[PDB]
Amino acid sequence: PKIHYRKDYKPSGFIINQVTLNINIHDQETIVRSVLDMDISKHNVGEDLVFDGVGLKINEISINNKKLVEGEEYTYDNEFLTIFSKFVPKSKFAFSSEVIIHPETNYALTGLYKSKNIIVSQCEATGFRRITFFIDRPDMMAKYDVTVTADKEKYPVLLSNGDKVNEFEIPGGRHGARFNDPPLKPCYLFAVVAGDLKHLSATYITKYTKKKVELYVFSEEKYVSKLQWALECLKKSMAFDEDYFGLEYDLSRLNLVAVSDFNVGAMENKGLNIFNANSLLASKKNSIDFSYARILTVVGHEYFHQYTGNRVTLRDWFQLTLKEGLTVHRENLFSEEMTKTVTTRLSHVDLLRSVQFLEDSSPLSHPIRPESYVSMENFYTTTVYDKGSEVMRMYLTILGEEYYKKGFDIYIKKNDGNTATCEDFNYAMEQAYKMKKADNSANLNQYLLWFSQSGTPHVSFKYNYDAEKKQYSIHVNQYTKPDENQKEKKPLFIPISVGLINPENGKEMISQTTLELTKESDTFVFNNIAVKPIPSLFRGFSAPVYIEDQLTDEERILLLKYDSDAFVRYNSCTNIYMKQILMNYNEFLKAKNEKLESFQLTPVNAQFIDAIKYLLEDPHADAGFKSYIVSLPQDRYIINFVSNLDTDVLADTKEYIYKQIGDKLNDVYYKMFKSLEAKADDLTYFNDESHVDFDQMNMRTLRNTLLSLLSKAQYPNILNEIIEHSKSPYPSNWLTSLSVSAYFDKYFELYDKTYKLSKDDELLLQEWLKTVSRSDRKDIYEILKKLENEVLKDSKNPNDIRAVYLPFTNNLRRFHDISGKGYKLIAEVITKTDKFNPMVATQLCEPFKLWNKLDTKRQELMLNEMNTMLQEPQISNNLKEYLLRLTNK
Ligand SMILES: Cn1cc(-c2ccc([C@H](NC(=O)OC(C)(C)C)C(=O)NO)cc2)cn1
Ligand SMILES: [Mg+2]
Ligand SMILES: [Mg+2]
Ligand SMILES: [Mg+2]
Ligand SMILES: [Zn+2]
Repeated sequence: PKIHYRKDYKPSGFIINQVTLNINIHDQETIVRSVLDMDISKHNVGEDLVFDGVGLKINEISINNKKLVEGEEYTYDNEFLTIFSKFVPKSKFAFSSEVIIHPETNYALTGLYKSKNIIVSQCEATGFRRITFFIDRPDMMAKYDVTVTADKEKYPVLLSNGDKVNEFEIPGGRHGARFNDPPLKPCYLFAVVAGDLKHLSATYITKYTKKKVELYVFSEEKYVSKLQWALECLKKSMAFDEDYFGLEYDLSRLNLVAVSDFNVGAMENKGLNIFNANSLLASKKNSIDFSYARILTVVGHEYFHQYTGNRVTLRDWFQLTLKEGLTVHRENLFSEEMTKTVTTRLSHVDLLRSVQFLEDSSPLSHPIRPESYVSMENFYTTTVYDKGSEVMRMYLTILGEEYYKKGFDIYIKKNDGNTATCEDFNYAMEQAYKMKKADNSANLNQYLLWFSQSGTPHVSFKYNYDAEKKQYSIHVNQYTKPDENQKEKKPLFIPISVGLINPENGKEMISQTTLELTKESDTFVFNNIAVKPIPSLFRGFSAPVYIEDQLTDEERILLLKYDSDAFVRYNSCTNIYMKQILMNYNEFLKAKNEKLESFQLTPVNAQFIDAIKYLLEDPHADAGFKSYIVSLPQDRYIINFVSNLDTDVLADTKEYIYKQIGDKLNDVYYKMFKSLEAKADDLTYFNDESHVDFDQMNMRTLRNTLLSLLSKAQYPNILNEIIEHSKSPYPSNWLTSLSVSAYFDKYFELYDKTYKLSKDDELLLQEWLKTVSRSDRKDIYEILKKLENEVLKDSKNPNDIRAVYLPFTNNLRRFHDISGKGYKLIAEVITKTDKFNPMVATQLCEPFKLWNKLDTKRQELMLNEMNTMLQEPQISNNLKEYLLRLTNK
């Protein structure tokens, strides 16, 4: 297993100037002819000419039209094509080849493959070598001239990068199209699509140069009515890059294409973005509400890549976060501006501190710029993407909007033609930092540690107030736990956005202030502080850290009620919950360990319950925020704070706390569930696909959250509400009616009803599958086997497999059944899946990521299944590398 190291970067001894492709698609084979116009680079030392080429069937290879012969002048081992140095020309030469590939049996969805009746490619990161021979790495920039031919009736629509410059008929009912794309690009941005595609279409006129851009969004004919929101999102994305960043689109046309089989959300191929159908297609009649933010995010994300990834490119894959962290950051800014809801930022923080913090304290922990890799497919992590985005976001926090924009423009204008590194970005930001602080002596060299140092920093606080001198102090400490990447962790540059709240009237006591913590500890003093404040810390979640606020629950309640920052309010609530959870967990644990016949539990703080009631009953308060405060912290957030977590005890803890709050607030919950109905389920714009109301969707989120709480509590006659809910036109509602009915005898009735409503829309059915999968059912194992037999069967669609199994793995009580049968079941699915799609198999390993955090029995049960998986003779490199790292081998 070959390991690549970041320090080892060296430019190729070769240059590829021009790629000329002929891709001839037939029913049981695809013929790929390729001419590579090549040169010798200044780094050449007479080495062999080695191409990447995986799974290719060689018909012929040539140099300067001279056929090469195997054994004599080259060798091929299904991974690398080696041409011996003695036969490699010393100046400009032409390499050509003709290979056969088979998209129709390519179930790994990398390279060229068939998704239903669409031929489609995926080349990032190392998929282009599955189509034809290449020096498959992102610093090999080339021009592309691409011809695609296929049966006209099956594949009337032909797409590749660049301009279509010819369309022609071919004897035998075939046709071809030629695409020339003169600007240089890396091969991972190559793409091709062939199929019977239907489209929606628009023309966008850019803001400053008034260029006309044709916008096309494509799908299979059956779902062409689900394309409208996507097109609106694209328009919105283009406008935002123009308005915030002053950046216009540079090409004549942009195509978005949906396919049913895709490993991830989407891909930014130049002028030809290709999407998982679940991240491009929606209609109000057969999509749940989440689809609308999801499409907005993914369309936005792939668009913003056009600058941050496509015009400014990567030197090498270790720079991945430079395009991914930065593009997520740009999409985050976009989505916050489009949704105008505070829950947008809250949801990203919620995801970071659950999923990414878990990864960062796991054996898989890595910095956002790793030092090494084996399988590129394992590089695309929540650390690289989401912590990466928080690192990119901190620059904006430190600089402010004006200087951030100056810095970002410096970066783009300087690197627009070229490859870049994380250092280049920091450099540009630093120029802004110098200008802001007004001395060319200022620097951000310490900031680079955010790229190289792994692990989550912990930031803790102590406070002092002198009533007489009106002087307030915030003493701050930072610490990162040592791990395998650094034995000695260094202090980071941590920006701490803060406010000081007067507890007497709830007013701000100081202007907007960002503390720059650059040492292991510092003391920040404020004068003329009239009364003892309550500190509002890390507003907006201004750094990706564990916040230890050392506030009392009384102070936290006051913040939750009166602070101006959504995140600090939400975090104060989170912290109140965590204190309660840790306390009750230990009480339950001791009773279990000591086998107590009787014992006490600490009740939920009554003033906290009162504050929840106050906020819920405030007609001016935000509905999305409300749904957060009545929900306990995610299980994967909690587990960061507990050693040897017994999942049963945590489940009992959660139950107790939920029942405590419900015994006080259920009438309030019910009252609101009823009063929110009119606005939440307003059908006025149900048949307008361009009308999306994020506040209204948050109102539904709150209703469905309250209905869940009321159903679990068996609130009097709530089943009537559930039945009526099942008749709602909104899938978010009638699928919720299914899951909350889990606690009633009408479950399988609503199961059948909702299945009937879902079965004829591919994506909707997948949402139905998720809903069944996450149903709080005691017979959930039996239910899953029914899904397997009647619906999922032997589907190789990653959407189908992920829908059936992943939501179930978040069933705390059942997935973690002490028999280990949950672990056994998923490991079976991973091994099964690994046979045809290693990337998705590794995705299905997600629940195992916390294995060494659980109680000793469950650790052992998970380790046994991982070792069993590792012993499979046919295990992919992808899965083996992942499980080896995860199990500390
Ligand atoms: C075979 N292979 C595919 C990949 C890969 C992984 C992630 C994406 C990411 N896809 C994705 O939908 O990301 C969102 C949800 C928008 C943040 C990506 O960066 N798209 O631009 C794109 C491609 C690596 N190897
Ligand atoms: Mg405009
Ligand atoms: Mg070591
Ligand atoms: Mg299907
Ligand atoms: Zn991306």
